[PDB]
Amino acid sequence: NPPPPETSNPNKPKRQTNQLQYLLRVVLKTLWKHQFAWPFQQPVDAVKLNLPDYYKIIKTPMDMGTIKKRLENNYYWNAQECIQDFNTMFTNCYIYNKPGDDIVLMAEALEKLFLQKINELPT
Ligand SMILES: COc1ccc2c3c1Oc1ccc(OCc4ccccn4)cc1C=C3N(C)C2=O
Repeated sequence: NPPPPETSNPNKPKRQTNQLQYLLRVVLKTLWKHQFAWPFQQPVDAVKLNLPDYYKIIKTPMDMGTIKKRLENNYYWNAQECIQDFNTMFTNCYIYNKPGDDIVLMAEALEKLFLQKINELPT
């Protein structure tokens, strides 16, 4: 396994916005409870999961556990930066797998819910 993505970075400027607070309190914490959230709650453990090719294919890994800790640490400058991490997590799943795979069906459902929730953000 590679090191998991950073959740803090002292030379990166931090910020807290109403939209970033909403991304943690509403968007992430609601998605987290979905029946299909479990594969996305932690970095992929390629040793545990017997996926020795995972990080040969996926070069920008991302997961909701990382995103959660980034939000908690005020790691992001703005909501768009956090949204990009969700999108990277979903696209990684489509890249590493195949259409119709169980894990892909899960990501597709979570992505739809994610889009529903970010359609309207606080001002
Ligand atoms: C062949 O299996 C796959 C195949 C592809 C993918 C994955 C697979 O498997 C997982 C198994 C477990 C797991 O986590 C187990 C767990 C997590 C939380 C609570 C309880 N149990 C996460 C994943 C995440 C995956 N992602 C992102 C994939 O693209």
